Amino acid sequence: DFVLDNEGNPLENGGTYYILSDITAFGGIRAAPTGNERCPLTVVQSRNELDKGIGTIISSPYRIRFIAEGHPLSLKFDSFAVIMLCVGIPTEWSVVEDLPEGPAVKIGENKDAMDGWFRLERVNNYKLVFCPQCGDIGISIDHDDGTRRLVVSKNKPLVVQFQKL
Repeated sequence: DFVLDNEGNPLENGGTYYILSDITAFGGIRAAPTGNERCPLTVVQSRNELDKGIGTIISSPYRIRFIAEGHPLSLKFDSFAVIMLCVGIPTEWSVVEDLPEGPAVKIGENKDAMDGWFRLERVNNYKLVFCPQCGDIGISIDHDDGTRRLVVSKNKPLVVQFQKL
């Protein structure tokens, strides 16, 4: 069926949505710098329930108007604040292979980036899944920095909702 936002309307191919958390405790998805990263290249889930995160442009290569489950997808952050040094980086979501935390979701320029598509499946909650050329996108917490990183994990998938911008 069609993926629906929290107002009961079908997701529009190319529209901008906030990816909110099922849990009333967490906020939306956004970017942050982790490790040796100077630019916010790591896709993370906000710890602040009042934080909606960055608007995400959701599109499918298919010539359809409304996004449906199983449709191959591309996720791209809308514009957000970055230091001058990071101006111009790609904001498309990518899954990067070789990494301690497992394949991780990152933005910016990546060589070790896997080829594939994201897909949505009903769980109005859904879970993100990645299919290389499919793993549930879940959360991996770094207890030192408290950061909640988006990684593909056979563990409990991250359950989300969409709010049209």
